[PDB]
Amino acid sequence: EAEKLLEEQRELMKQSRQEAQALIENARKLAEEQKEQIVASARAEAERVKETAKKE
Repeated sequence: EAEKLLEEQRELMKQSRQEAQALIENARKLAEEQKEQIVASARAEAERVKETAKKE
């Protein structure tokens, strides 16, 4: 039973380590996505100041 227990913690740990890498990869990708959005929103803003000044 002890031996079976050790092998079960080992398989679980492996699953955890694999999942952990999956989660980090998703986290950068989402992080990147959010940045893209922020950067895009800032560029909309640059257009907006330019138009208003032209108008003024």
